[PDB]
Amino acid sequence: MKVGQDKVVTIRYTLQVEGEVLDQGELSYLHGHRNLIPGLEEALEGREEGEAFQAHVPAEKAYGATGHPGIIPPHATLDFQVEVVKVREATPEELLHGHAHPSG
Ligand SMILES: C=CC[C@@H]1/C=C(\C)C[C@H](C)C[C@H](OC)[C@H]2O[C@@](O)(C(=O)C(=O)N3CCCC[C@H]3C(=O)O[C@H](/C(C)=C/[C@@H]3CC[C@@H](O)[C@H](OC)C3)[C@H](C)[C@@H](O)CC1=O)[C@H](C)C[C@@H]2OC
Ligand SMILES: [Cl-]
Ligand SMILES: [Zn+2]
Ligand SMILES: [Zn+2]
Repeated sequence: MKVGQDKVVTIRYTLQVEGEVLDQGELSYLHGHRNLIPGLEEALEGREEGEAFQAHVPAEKAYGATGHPGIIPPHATLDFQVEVVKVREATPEELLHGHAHPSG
């Protein structure tokens, strides 16, 4: 099923800024509830389970002028390599809380 509003989505990601890897990992989030930076949620819209893609997110849709000191510099364009690992419906409590819960 496709990534979209009220889906719980699991992604693997690599983050680069100016060709340097800053982070890599995996996470699950509830889509459409401001869990992620808006630029990456936009790029995730309608993606299929199993789909791999790249997203280049301008600072205005990420960490902006401030960045995130210690990780993301000011005015950084974020280059993401993403794999959509899993997509499922959110449970009632996930929807109430506005976040993802583990499955086990
Ligand atoms: C206690 C809470 C910690 C909780 C941490 C986790 C679940 C672990 C999760 C793997 C995050 C990583 O931890 C190793 C690490 O991922 C980064 O390195 C990174 O690659 C990144 O940019 N990602 C992660 C991959 C999805 C896109 C983006 C994101 O949207 O991330 C989201 C994010 C930071 C959004 C902010 C929220 C504040 C807004 O103001 C700001 O708006 C400008 C946008 C993350 C997922 C939050 O939803 C949840 C958290 O924060 C950040 C550079 C710093 C972040 O560590 C903190
Ligand atoms: Cl979440
Ligand atoms: Zn919702
Ligand atoms: Zn909860």
